[PDB]
Amino acid sequence: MTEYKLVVVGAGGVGKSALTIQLIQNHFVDEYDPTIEDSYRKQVVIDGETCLLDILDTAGQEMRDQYMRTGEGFLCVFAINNTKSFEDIHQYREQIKRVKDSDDVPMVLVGNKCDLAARTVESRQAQDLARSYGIPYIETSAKTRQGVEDAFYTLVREIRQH
Ligand SMILES: Nc1nc2c(ncn2[C@@H]2O[C@H](COP(=O)(O)OP(=O)(O)NP(=O)(O)O)[C@@H](O)[C@H]2O)c(=O)[nH]1
Ligand SMILES: [Mg+2]
Repeated sequence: MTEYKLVVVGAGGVGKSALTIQLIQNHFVDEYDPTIEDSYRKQVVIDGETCLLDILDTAGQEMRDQYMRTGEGFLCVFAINNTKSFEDIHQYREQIKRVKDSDDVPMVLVGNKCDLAARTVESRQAQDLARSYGIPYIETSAKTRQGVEDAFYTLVREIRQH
């Protein structure tokens, strides 16, 4: 069946793992557990198509080129309460473009932790950025599960149209 190789990237502690686990195991992980590199394979049906989501959950800690080269689509995540994580996004996109020799790579910008009230990054800020990249912007919360499937499925549809 069709396999979609997705890679979740972004600064440390933004919730890359929490988002993935919610999608796969349907539960919110609320504990300190820094990732080195984990992969999740799940059979799913998206828009009537039977497919295998091969998800690579990466480390935020400063091996990148290797996984960016084989990835078909990327979920670039930042936390809406961490301005630095938002600014780091540029670095990730640039590295992905460089590795894939492409100006356009299936990508989705994800603003996570939208359940928190202490927001420091305005949605409009992220939307403008997303628009300049030419990619979708989706706000999520691994805690409430809002936008989770949305983020992942949109990335799949983006790969389908590339
Ligand atoms: N309130 C709230 N907390 C969240 C959300 N997503 C993740 N967190 C919390 O943020 C912390 C870090 O999440 P984690 O998934 O481990 O982040 P990471 O980006 O995967 N970290 P690392 O890059 O080191 O691997 C955890 O305490 C987790 O519960 C969210 O949507 N809302
Ligand atoms: Mg992690």
